[PDB]
Amino acid sequence: QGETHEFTAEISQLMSLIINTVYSNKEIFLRELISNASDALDKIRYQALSDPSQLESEPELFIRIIPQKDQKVLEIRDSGIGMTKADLVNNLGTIAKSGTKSFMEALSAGADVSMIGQFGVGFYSLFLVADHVQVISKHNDDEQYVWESNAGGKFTVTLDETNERLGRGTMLRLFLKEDQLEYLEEKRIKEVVKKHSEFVAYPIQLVVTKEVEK
Ligand SMILES: Nc1ncnc2c1ncn2[C@@H]1O[C@H](COP(=O)(O)OP(=O)(O)O)[C@@H](O)[C@H]1O
Ligand SMILES: [Mg+2]
Ligand SMILES: [Mg+2]
Repeated sequence: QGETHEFTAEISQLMSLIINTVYSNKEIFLRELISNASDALDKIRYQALSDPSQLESEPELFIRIIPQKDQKVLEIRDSGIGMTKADLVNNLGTIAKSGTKSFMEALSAGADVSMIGQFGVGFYSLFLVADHVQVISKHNDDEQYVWESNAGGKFTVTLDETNERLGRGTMLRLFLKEDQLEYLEEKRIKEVVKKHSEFVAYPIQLVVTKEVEK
């Protein structure tokens, strides 16, 4: 119900750095988000090894990429463990993350932005290509929620009464920058996935919309 939270100073600082950088290899955002999806799938698989009923909320383990061309949105969905409301608030903005200042110091020293994941803040690489993001998430322990950020110093968390039910897992909705619309294209997405996400334990599904003609 429109709960507003403030990003910690260090994350606000990181977001500003990333959204404005002219780094040349922006495509690594997709590697980082697929890695987060894979990690979340690892966690529900771990739980399911001891308690198989944890999968009943969504029996299939998958990563799914859904371009929304008309909206200029790229969706990245997983059926991983998901995040409760408290997880969203805690894990995506309010708690000091170990590595945030270290990564910013590495950047000042010449580090390549692709190293962002090694510092535990790979999620924020999405701001290389998007200026607005929604994170829709459903954990077995909670209702479905939407976390939302406009790249500023605040984010919101709201009970989800407007998006498709996930069953279980997380969907990132990336509102792409106007010069980054190549990541809506089937050919481009395939290229980036095959280059940077060759070794993933779960199927990576690409949803493509084609007209029926002739
Ligand atoms: N798809 C997802 N499903 C579940 N949790 C996620 C997802 N993406 C991000 N998270 C949460 O956000 C945190 C921050 O992610 P990130 O900045 O990439 O750092 P790291 O992956 O190194 O923890 C993760 O540790 C996790 O708790
Ligand atoms: Mg990560
Ligand atoms: Mg549970």
